[PDB]
Amino acid sequence: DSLRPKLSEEQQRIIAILLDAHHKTYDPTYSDFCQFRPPVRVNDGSVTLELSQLSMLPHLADLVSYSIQKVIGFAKMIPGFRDLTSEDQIVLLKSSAIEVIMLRSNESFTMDDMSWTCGNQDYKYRVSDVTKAGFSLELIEPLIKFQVGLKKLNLHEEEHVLLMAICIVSPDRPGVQDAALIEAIQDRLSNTLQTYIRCRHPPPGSHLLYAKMIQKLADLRSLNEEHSKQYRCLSFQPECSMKLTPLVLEVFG
Ligand SMILES: C=C1C[C@H](C[C@H](C)[C@H]2CC[C@H]3/C(=C/C=C4/C[C@@H](O)C[C@H](O)C4=C)CCC[C@]23C)OC1=O
Repeated sequence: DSLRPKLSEEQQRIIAILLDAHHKTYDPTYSDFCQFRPPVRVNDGSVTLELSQLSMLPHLADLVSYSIQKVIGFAKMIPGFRDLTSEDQIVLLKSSAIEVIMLRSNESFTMDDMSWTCGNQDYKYRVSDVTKAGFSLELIEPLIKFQVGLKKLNLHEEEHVLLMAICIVSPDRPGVQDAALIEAIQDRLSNTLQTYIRCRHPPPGSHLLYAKMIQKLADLRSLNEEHSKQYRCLSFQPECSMKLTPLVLEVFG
């Protein structure tokens, strides 16, 4: 019964535009990473110790910051995103930033050892490194769970970039002015994704794939909510702002 329409010239161009945007903002080699403040890993195996020193915070905070910059770059390249007001663009970016960081980090995350591998031993990030940055298991364990669930979806790069686009352009963000326009753009992307899936993804990973992708966006809200609680606690630590960046402070604070 179900129709499988072809991708329109506009939909074809949109996937092209997005893929191109991603390749310009995601370094698959991770060759900027050494320019960050060096990672420090102390003896831990204690939340008191974690907050006392916060050895991994300056590095991961630099990574997060770096990523946010790339997300901003990426969002500005989304078809229609430039049509929104500067005020709206900022709101959408700030409230999706952390979600899209988690979302994009999937390219680096490996099921081999349940870590984020960005080359080396220095740039292999485990749960223990994220605790060393002052974040509790209440956020991390379900992040890994989300990361794994997303890996087993086996998304095409075409699907992966369209999802990052849909994440950003969400009309149900707190603070949006022109929610009608944002929804209009999101719809154009959703339909491209729904079309792409139906006529470009082979079974048995094709059936019910869109519904699972929308669900991952709901999990991303939970994590966003959790990150907010944990960043707030983290901020209360004295001389912590210096371990962050002017951009991470503004976007998350
Ligand atoms: C300073 C932090 C750390 C924390 C970030 C959280 C816990 C997660 C989300 C994505 C994770 C990671 C992402 C890894 C990368 C590397 C590469 O894939 C680029 C991508 O943008 C990215 C962030 C690995 C460590 C913990 C991160 C930063 O929030 C903060 O404010």
